[PDB]
Amino acid sequence: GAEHLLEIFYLLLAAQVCAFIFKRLNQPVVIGEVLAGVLVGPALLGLVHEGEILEFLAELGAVFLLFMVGLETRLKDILAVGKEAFLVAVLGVALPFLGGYLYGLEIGFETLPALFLGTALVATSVGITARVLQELGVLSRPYSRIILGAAVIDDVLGLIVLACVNGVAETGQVEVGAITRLIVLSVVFVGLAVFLSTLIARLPLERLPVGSPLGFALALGVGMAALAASIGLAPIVGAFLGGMLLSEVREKYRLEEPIFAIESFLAPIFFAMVGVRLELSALASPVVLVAGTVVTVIAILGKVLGGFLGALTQGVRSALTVGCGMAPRGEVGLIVAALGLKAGAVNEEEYAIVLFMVVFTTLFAPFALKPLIAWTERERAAKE
Amino acid sequence: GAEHLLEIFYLLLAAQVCAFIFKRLNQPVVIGEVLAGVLVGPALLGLVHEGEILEFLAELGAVFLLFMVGLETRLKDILAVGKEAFLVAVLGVALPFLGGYLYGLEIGFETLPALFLGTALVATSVGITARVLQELGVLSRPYSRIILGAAVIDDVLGLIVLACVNGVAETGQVEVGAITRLIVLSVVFVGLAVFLSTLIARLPLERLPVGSPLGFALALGVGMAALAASIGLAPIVGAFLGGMLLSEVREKYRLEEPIFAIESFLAPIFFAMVGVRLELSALASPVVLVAGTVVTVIAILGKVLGGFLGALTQGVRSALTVGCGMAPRGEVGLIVAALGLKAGAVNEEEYAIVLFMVVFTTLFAPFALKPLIAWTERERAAKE
Ligand SMILES: CCCCCC/C=C/CCCCCC(=O)OC[C@H](O)CO
Ligand SMILES: CCCCCC/C=C/CCCCCC(=O)OC[C@H](O)CO
Ligand SMILES: CCCCCC/C=C/CCCCCC(=O)OC[C@H](O)CO
Ligand SMILES: CCCCCC/C=C/CCCCCC(=O)OC[C@H](O)CO
Ligand SMILES: CCCCCC/C=C/CCCCCC(=O)OC[C@H](O)CO
Ligand SMILES: CCCCCC/C=C/CCCCCC(=O)OC[C@H](O)CO
Ligand SMILES: CCCCCC/C=C/CCCCCC(=O)OC[C@H](O)CO
Ligand SMILES: CCCCCC/C=C/CCCCCC(=O)OC[C@H](O)CO
Ligand SMILES: CCCCCC/C=C\CCCCCC(=O)OC[C@H](O)CO
Ligand SMILES: CCCCCC/C=C\CCCCCC(=O)OC[C@H](O)CO
Ligand SMILES: CCCCCC/C=C\CCCCCC(=O)OC[C@H](O)CO
Ligand SMILES: CCCCCC/C=C\CCCCCC(=O)OC[C@H](O)CO
Ligand SMILES: CCCCCC/C=C\CCCCCC(=O)OC[C@H](O)CO
Ligand SMILES: CCCCCC/C=C\CCCCCC(=O)OC[C@H](O)CO
Repeated sequence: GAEHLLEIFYLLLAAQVCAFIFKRLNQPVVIGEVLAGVLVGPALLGLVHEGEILEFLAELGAVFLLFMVGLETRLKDILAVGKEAFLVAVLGVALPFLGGYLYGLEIGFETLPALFLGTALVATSVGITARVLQELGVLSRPYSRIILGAAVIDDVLGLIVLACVNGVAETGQVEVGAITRLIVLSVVFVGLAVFLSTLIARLPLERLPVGSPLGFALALGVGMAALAASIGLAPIVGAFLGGMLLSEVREKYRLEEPIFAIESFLAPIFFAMVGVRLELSALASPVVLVAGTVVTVIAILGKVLGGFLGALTQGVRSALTVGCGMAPRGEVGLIVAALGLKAGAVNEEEYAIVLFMVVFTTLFAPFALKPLIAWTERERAAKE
Repeated sequence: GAEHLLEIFYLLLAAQVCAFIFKRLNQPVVIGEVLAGVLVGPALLGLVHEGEILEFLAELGAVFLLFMVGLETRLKDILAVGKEAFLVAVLGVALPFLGGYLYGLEIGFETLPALFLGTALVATSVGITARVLQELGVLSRPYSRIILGAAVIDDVLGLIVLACVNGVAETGQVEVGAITRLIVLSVVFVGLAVFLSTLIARLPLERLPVGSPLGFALALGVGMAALAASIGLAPIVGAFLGGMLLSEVREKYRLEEPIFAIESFLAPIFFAMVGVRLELSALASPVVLVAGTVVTVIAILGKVLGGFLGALTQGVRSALTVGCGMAPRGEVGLIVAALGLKAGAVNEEEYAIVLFMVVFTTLFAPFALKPLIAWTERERAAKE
């Protein structure tokens, strides 16, 4: 009760101050919110700790981030760059996987350990990227729409990979029955959202038995995140689709301001909890810094190349910007590593290498993405 | 993760539909939100269960309800009816306590069991009352301001009583050292809020190192709820004070719409969880319905009389309206009963009698308060 209310106060207070600090320094505001969590968490002040309640609030924040981002995104404008989104997603899976596997072989790993290394680099965690895009007011640009589209397909691809790795870790074989169930559920869910995108215009919510348009919008957004999560997709993918279902009507029922209000409250908790979780090891382990630095470079270059090649139609600046946006990694990578520990294919030093990579690809993305965006925008202006 | 996201969806969905239903029936919308929780909870559909995460979200909703209510309330307008707020609060403690104790003696209870019965009737839980006042747009009226003021003092009085009952249940004696620590912390907290009410005008938040006015407002609101809770006061008392600190500046930094957005999201979860918790016993126990009905009548009449006598300066209609608003009971009553079980002063049938009273005073208040308000407003109009 009171404990958890104090914790939230310390997070919001710290995140408000560090946001102000990073604004005044013209650095990415979202990195301030992460630092805030580091400061109040167990690494230093010890006022906030890992817990179930805070982590669920963190999850709601991410959901309302991408729910808000969906609101500002026409589906049709995603479809306009669908072929690029798709390419960016598949190459962003293949290339980091290949580089990770070949590097594994290079450093004496056996076959299965090498495959696990490669698969741990495959999934994008687009939350911090979407926050930056929103922060800089470029959600409507083509590199932004390619990123968001690629993130959705990358999450389907990520779940396929997760399902296969789960099966191998448990049964030792590829569980195609399980894989296909999840592909089916996924493409049906996504494809059905594209169809339900229509009913929102073709039926006004006067005749709908709800307390308010907003109340309807909130139930829909959370429900879509909920349905995504029950399939095994990330909740932020459902939230994003949920937002896009409502984008059409966002002005009419004045949805942007209240949903942005709620994001303003919870999304800082999301990024602050990233900080709270940061384990400032390994300094004791020496091989973790060498292989972990190289794996991080490979993880980043794989995504940066995927974006570059798949989005090259928009130019080198936009395409590298797309690539950087896909670089941050997250939970799916850690889970794969952990399932690898259960399968005997991964050791604790390999785990820490993946953890190291997850942390620094996450911190990397905003620092590269802010100036890359400015660089892309400068070019647009010079071409008039 | 996914489980809890599904649960929230079911609550919001049900609460949105039942809100619509109670609006179309001209019944209190907040009772719809409670019914919603009953329907989706274990009593029927079983889609939602009691849990830590949901209960903390419920708590945040109540906080943002009273935080919003504070925003619409000038401290000066509370002070204008301070003498009535104070009287209403003390009589609303004394009278239900006396009636409960004398009725206890009447039905064969011993001394200590009788005192515990009386003390269980003492505390107001103003959440559902404040929701109704807000719903009907009468937060500025004098009966509303007396209710809110009386609720704050009633929470201090409630904590005194709780602290004494805690001591008796543990040590068998009145722990005056503990009582006075808490009175000191309480009046200092409240009194200090009245002083900090000034600094908000006398210092603009340009020079403040925060990401945004809203972000500052959110940290302040939660922090005040947090500080209240750490003292042992209800978080909604801190939230209410937090809101009042910002009322002055609500228009200038446009705080009303975003804080209302957040209330719209979480407050329905609060009142829906009330429903989820409802245990539709006792039907098997026959004495619970007879003594529980009488205790509920006594609990209501005690508060209704306290409001009537302490607010009589506003007229019979406003004063009865004040009295009804103070009638709903809650957690402090159940805790007292439970501490009574530990002290040997309370039995399970007495507990169920208190539980019965908590439930029906809570459901009672909106049904009486809506027409009483209309009745008071009709009188104002007829006097012109
Ligand atoms: C229109 C807004 C969307 C509201 C969502 C409605 C609730 C449905 C969820 C039922 C339970 C999970 C659904 C599901 O697809 O299951 C797939 C797993 O593999 C097994 O649970
Ligand atoms: C054609 C219209 C232009 C593109 C769409 C418009 C986007 C609107 C959203 C404003 C968000 C800017 C501030 C922000 O990112 O806040 C992030 C969290 O709330 C935490 O503070
Ligand atoms: C239930 C156990 C904890 C789950 C949280 C997983 C993260 C742990 C490691 C430190 C932070 C790494 C960056 C990161 O995870 O960000 C990804 C976004 O938060 C998706 O939730
Ligand atoms: C949005 C990128 C377009 C910039 C065009 C080329 C160079 C000019 C200035 C860019 C500097 C980065 C923008 C920035 O600081 O973000 C605003 C904080 O989030 C709000 O405090
Ligand atoms: C201006 C907004 C208010 C922010 C609140 C700042 C944080 C302070 C809390 C420290 C721990 C509890 C404080 C306290 O009064 O203790 C009383 C108990 O009896 C013992 O914890
Ligand atoms: C002088 C100004 C008049 C008095 C103060 C104005 C009050 C403004 C708040 C509007 C609230 C009405 C709707 C409502 O109660 O919603 C409750 C939850 O959000 C759940 O839906
Ligand atoms: C931690 C254990 C559960 C705590 C919740 C206490 C309520 C239980 C009984 C059923 C509902 C009675 C009405 C009621 O409690 O409302 C009071 C407002 O919710 C204050 O939180
Ligand atoms: C606010 C009380 C002033 C009423 C004056 C005397 C009689 C006229 C009509 C009162 C009926 C109750 C008001 C009401 O239904 O509330 C509005 C829903 O909350 C919004 O759907
Ligand atoms: C009828 C709606 C029930 C609520 C949940 C949504 C619908 C289906 C739930 C899970 C049933 C199995 C999924 C499926 O269709 O694919 C089966 C694989 O391809 C066999 O390997
Ligand atoms: C490269 C192109 C990518 C396209 C991916 C296509 C995936 C499959 C489509 C799913 C269509 C619905 C199937 C269905 O309703 O149920 C399938 C039975 O029940 C499983 O046994
Ligand atoms: C099947 C058992 C019957 C009991 C209730 C369950 C069935 C459906 C939900 C009732 C919801 C009531 C509001 C409603 O849907 O009507 C709204 C108008 O279209 C607009 O006036
Ligand atoms: C200096 C600020 C520390 C942070 C928390 C706020 C201040 C005081 C914390 C608890 C100290 C005891 C409370 C008190 O002053 O009263 C003592 C009884 O009257 C003795 O029975
Ligand atoms: C009927 C009138 C009601 C007035 C209630 C007055 C309660 C007490 C005032 C508290 C003033 C601050 C005292 C303080 O700072 O510390 C007190 C030492 O440390 C305790 O040993
Ligand atoms: C004591 C150790 C020093 C390290 C930092 C801790 C001390 C204070 C907090 C720093 C907050 C930075 C922003 C700030 O407060 O300045 C805001 C201007 O008044 C407006 O320009």
